[PDB]
Amino acid sequence: FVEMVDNLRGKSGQGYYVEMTVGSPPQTLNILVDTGSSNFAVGAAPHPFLHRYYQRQLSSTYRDLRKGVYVPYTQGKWEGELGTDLVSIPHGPNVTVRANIAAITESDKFFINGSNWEGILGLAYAEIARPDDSLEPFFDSLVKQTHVPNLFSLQLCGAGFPLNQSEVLASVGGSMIIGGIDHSLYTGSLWYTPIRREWYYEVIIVRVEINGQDLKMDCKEYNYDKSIVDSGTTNLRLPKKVFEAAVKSIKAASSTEKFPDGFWLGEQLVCWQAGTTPWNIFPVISLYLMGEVTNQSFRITILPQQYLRPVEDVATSQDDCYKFAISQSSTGTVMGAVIMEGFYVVFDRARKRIGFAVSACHVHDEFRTAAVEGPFVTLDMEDCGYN
Ligand SMILES: COc1ccc(-c2nsc(C)c2C(=O)NC(=N)NCc2cc(Cl)c(N)c(Cl)c2)cc1
Repeated sequence: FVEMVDNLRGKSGQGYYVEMTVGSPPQTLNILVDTGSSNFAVGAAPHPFLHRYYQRQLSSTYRDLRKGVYVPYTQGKWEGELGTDLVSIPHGPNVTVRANIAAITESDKFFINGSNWEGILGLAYAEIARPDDSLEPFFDSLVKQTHVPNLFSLQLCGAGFPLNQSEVLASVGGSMIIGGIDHSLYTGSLWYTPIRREWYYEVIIVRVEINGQDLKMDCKEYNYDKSIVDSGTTNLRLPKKVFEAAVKSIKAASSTEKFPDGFWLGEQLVCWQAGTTPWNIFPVISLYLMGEVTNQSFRITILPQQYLRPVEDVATSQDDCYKFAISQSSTGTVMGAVIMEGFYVVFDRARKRIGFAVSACHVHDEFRTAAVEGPFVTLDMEDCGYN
């Protein structure tokens, strides 16, 4: 799948995007890859943060669905006008499909300054598409209209250090393989967790460790009210109760150095003299996921190189600075970009499962590596799910 290798650009904090064209003649747009929503939507009107937008009046193949759509979130929102048009992915499978497009006409805190994407590709299932599950998501259209296998896989590559405007534009941000698995993007084995329900990409976490120490919470808490793999979220987001126990435990493990409470709230950055980030003082985090074989689980291990997100210093000095990329969630566990950066992630929609393997581009040190390991004999995993 050489054509699709290196087709992504971007970073954790502003999202990873892929190049796409919409309309006739093809209008090129950069589109945020998002496994946590289900709408294909693009800027269709001038905006302070958009360099280009979809111009329906200039597409001969544009079709107006004569229907509005409103898509709100906690952090931002957009509203637009539904329609269909021809879509291709230049560095994807060699195909053109007719798919639904939401032409965005108003937005609040959706388009991020300097992110370089002009639209969003919701890769989740119909159930959570707006306005209703009737609006066929892009990937479903793709599978129906072509011979592309019902499968895609993501390696998001964090740099491990800040990237300026010029550098993020020039760097490879990773790969989205549409229709397959590329073996060069990972090392070791692929372990699969079942997709519990086809709405978000929902999984079940059965156990959490901080430096091997069991958080010893009741299973159900880790997936209250859900647990999802979410491309378009920056942080690892943890439910209120899990977040507090996690932070208490990370604070204890890193006790030899003290940090402002604003750091632990994900607000304030911490800096160290160039090259002196004390990675070793921070614990690894292990998340155990339900396996495919009954009574069997496996674990994914992330390093502080994952949960500490590189941000450029306030006065741009030589210092290495980071934000704590774990936040409180009021709507379940979100395995965001920072987690996904550790792993090659296979969204096997055909076999209703999600694959994890150690990423060939994950940031580590010489003493410690990210890990995907198993199996473990775990019981009653089914009732860690919320209902
Ligand atoms: C910053 O604080 C946050 C607060 C809540 C949740 C969150 N909790 S659960 C779940 C499924 C989500 C989720 O929305 N994931 C996703 N890709 N949403 C779409 C989207 C992408 C962008 Cl780039 C923008 N600007 C906007 Cl507004 C929406 C995520 C982040």
